[PDB]
Amino acid sequence: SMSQVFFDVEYAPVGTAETKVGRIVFNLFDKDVPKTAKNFRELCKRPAGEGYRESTFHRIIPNFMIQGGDSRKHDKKGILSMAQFFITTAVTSWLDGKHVVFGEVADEKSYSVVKEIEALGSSSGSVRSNTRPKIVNCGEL
Amino acid sequence: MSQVFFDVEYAPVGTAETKVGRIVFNLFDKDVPKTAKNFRELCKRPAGEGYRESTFHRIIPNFMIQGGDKKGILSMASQFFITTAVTSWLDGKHVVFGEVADEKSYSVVKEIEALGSSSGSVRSNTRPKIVNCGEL
Repeated sequence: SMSQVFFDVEYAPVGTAETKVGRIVFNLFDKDVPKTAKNFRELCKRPAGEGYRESTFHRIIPNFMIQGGDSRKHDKKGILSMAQFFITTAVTSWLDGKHVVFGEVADEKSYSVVKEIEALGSSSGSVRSNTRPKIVNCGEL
Repeated sequence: MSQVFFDVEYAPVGTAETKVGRIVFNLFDKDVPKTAKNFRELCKRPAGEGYRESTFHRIIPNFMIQGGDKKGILSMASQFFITTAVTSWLDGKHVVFGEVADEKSYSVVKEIEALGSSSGSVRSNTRPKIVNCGEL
């Protein structure tokens, strides 16, 4: 309940052939959403093939999102939204106000890694890299 | 049922000369009448009270323009997301009320997006400005 969780992610940054392993550390909100944070921690610890270790990032959009742990043409043409207005030209329909927020990237180095990984995506969320980013380790710090 | 437009003044990335590009939108007035009405009203108000003379404050290349602290949020829809932009939309509401109407308009949007940065900070010392707005 008090520990941070981390992902070690293997990926080849944009413009290079060589893979690296970058760490993303997260602060979880176990007090706010105990069952959701608990499930994540449990999935982090399970053996490769049953949890997050050895899973990959399926959809990635630069400067926006990474999706792991598992219309578009219209969104890409330009959507106007009110929240202040926004014009978006990347896939946004997956952002439906129904998510359960359960943590946050903890530090600047981790945030840099997230940005680096996000650069491997595209407006549709399709991963451009040949090397699909893979979680090679996960655990608690 | 009319389309609405913005004429936006900006200098394309890497150039000093400003141009005016038009972005035309189709609004979904039947889906969300009150939201579309508010936008149309603000389009028609005088500068200082409406969109005319307002600027685009945050812009991300190939992704977003926003008008009218870095954080990476972790959320669940075992599927999880790490989101670093428009994070309020994860568990907060946003109302889709329109679309960019045509290819020329889309090209203008793309040009304007190019003036942003990864953080959303506008690179240019002069923000893109809505010089005219109205209905077609």
